[PDB]
Amino acid sequence: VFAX
Repeated sequence: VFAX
């Protein structure tokens, strides 16, 4: 995932 990308988170941020």
